[PDB]
Amino acid sequence: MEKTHVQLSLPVLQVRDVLVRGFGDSVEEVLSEARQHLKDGTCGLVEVEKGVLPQLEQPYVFIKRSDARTAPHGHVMVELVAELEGIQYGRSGETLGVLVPHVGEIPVAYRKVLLRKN
Ligand SMILES: Nc1nc2ccccc2s1
Repeated sequence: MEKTHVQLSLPVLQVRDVLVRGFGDSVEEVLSEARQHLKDGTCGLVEVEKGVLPQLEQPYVFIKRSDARTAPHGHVMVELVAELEGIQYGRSGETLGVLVPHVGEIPVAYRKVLLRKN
């Protein structure tokens, strides 16, 4: 019954503020935990720049652009892709950022996305 996509506004966090630097210890766990935190409204987004990924914990969960024409209501369509030891689980478009737990850190912006569930 889950709609295929959900409109979400994610808090954008600076990497040095992030208290919990990843979702888990395996590709399957991080994707599971990321989806659960997205559903609970406890997921943040870190924009990737030089120095960011080495300050976060692998496996990484990225949100990547899933199409070119869909940005309904200002929300870019995205899907989840995990990465561990240079191997990616999924193929998609450009990375919008890396997902991390949000535990109350103050964001610098909010990023509107239309997220593909599964
Ligand atoms: N399987 C599911 N993944 C997600 C991701 C975001 C929101 C809800 C759900 S339910």
